[PDB]
Amino acid sequence: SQIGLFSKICRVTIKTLHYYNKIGLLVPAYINPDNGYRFYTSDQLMKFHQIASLRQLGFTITEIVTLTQDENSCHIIERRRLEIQKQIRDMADMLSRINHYLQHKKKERIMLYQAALKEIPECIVYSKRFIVPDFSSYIKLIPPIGQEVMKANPGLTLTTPAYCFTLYHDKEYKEKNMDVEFCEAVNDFGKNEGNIIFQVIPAITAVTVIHKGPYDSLRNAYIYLMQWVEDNGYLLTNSPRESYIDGIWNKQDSAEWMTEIQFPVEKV
DNA sequence: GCCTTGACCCTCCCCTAAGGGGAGGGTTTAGATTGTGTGCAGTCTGACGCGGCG
DNA sequence: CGCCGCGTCAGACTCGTAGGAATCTAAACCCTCCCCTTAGGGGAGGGTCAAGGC
Ligand code: 118
Repeated sequence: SQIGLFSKICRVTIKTLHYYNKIGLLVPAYINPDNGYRFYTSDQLMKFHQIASLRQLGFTITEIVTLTQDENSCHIIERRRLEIQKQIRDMADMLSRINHYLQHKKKERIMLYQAALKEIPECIVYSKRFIVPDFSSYIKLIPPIGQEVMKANPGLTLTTPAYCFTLYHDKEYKEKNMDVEFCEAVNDFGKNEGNIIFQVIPAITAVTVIHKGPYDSLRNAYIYLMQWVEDNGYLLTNSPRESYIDGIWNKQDSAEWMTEIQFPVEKV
């Protein structure tokens, strides 16, 4: 049986048989020496059936080679099974994210706020945890901290890139009684003089949105991130962070400012 | 200023999985078939070499 | 060997623009080889950017 007849018996392409002969998965029963013509046999079909049976389970080709040439490989079927359930979990996550994306696109004609899930590494910060009378007043006590720390900690170099964020320890929304905590990432440890203390913040997987524009429409992004959290079955594991990437310090226009809100979450 | 130094940065080339697509090359093919197929040309005049007759 | 008619070969003005020539024609197989596909990774080779050190 030539390769054209075998490809019609097997209902597979000829190039598939060429590839399987090249890699050594399915070798023809007899190859004509002068022409090169591959000839196949029923005993090759009995093996192509096994190849197809394994390949329909999503096994990679090299896994199929290992399974059919070397027996007692029950660890490879377990690896493929665990990977299949992991991919199923990831696929359910992706499905929820794309359903949410369509309900939002069908909600507002322009999408102002995309949501991205990113992992934040561990870091060394100096932090001051304090009760703030108003969000407008929160901005006032930060530049005092910025000069005082550089005067009190000489040669202290902030990391690059600059991770300067806020920990919202409030489990509910309020305007005037915010128990907030100002953090700023630094390269190495230091002295803990004053109300400013040093600490490490654990690496977290967090869903983040970057808000461009003034600080009054941030409630939109928070409700959106909360909406994302309720829609996609995540649970808030830690306090939300507020990372100030660009602001009045690089650019004078207040509507081009940008900050990224991070929601530490786990899928539950 | 001349000279190193460590960190960055660029393009370019090759690699990934499982074949698809195509180019460019071989091979045979068993009713019987058995000799091509066009023109075209109104030149003249020298001049040379040769079959054939004497 | 000597001469006569026959076969053959070689020559024949310079400017612009138009300006070529146009028919006829396997198919089904197989092979190898080369490039292609994600979304980038890895490395070689070669440049470049601020630090300073004398
Ligand atoms: C210590 C030192 C600098 C800043 Sb800022 C800032 C950030 C958020 C809100 C208000 C101010 C900063 C600069 C670069 C990158 C990230 C943050 C800052 C710097 C100069 C002038 C005004 C503000 C804060 C603390």
